[PDB]
Amino acid sequence: MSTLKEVQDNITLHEQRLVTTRQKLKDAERAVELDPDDVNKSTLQSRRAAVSALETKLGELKRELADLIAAQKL
Repeated sequence: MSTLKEVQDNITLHEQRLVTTRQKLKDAERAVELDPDDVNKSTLQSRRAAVSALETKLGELKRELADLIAAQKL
C-alpha cells in the first residue's frame, strides 16, 4: 500500500501547517487588538486567509482519502 499511505501523509503535512498557521493567526489577532494600524490589519487579513484555505484543502484531502478507501473496497 503506497497510494492510501501517501494521501494520509499529505493530510498529516497540512495538519502540521494548520497548527502553525492558526498560531500566527492568534498572533495577528492579538496585534490588531492592541494596535489596529493598517499594516496590522492587512497581516490579520492574510493569516485569516491562509487558515481558511488550509482548512478548505484539508477537507478536500480527507474527502479524497475516504473515496479512495471506498473505491478500493468496491
